[PDB]
Amino acid sequence: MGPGFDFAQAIMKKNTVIARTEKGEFTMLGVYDRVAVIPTHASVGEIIYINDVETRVLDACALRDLTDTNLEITIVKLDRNQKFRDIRHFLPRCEDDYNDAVLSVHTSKFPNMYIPVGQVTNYGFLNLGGTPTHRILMYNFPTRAGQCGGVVTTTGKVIGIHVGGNGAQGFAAMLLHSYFT
Ligand SMILES: O=C(O)c1ccsc1
Repeated sequence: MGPGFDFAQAIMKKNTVIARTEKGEFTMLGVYDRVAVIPTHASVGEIIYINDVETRVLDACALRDLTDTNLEITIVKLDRNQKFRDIRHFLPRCEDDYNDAVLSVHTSKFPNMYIPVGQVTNYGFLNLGGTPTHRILMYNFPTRAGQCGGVVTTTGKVIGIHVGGNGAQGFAAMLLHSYFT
């Protein structure tokens, strides 16, 4: 509809795949080369399905901060015959708050879905499904099961991936440039 949705659509059409684990179907953001991200609660194993194709996982790392606190981001290197467009230059360098964000989801359940979530707060600490979690972003949108892994963008920045909600608010894990140097 406008320049928020334009940037969101470019990221979705080139830099997302559908990932399936034993824990469900997720939006998965490709960042550069064969490196992608997914919520840690997807429980990535040795094999994952990518767009319904059996794919070996070359490496997987569940990120934690230097206090040994969950960040809810798993970085995955996929045994795929093609690289992602490099979008590292759209990642923020620091923790921040944002205006006018879009949450974009692409799965079998929610194809080509874009949600204007509005203002995004640096919320910080969240007890997410019982697990203490840091670097959480919050938006005041009533997000639903099936949105996990959804990409949060502003015009020109890829800022986070959706990891949960409480029925009134949605929560994303921050993406930072330093995760992918
Ligand atoms: O390839 C691209 O840059 C693209 C795809 C959809 S909108 C922009």
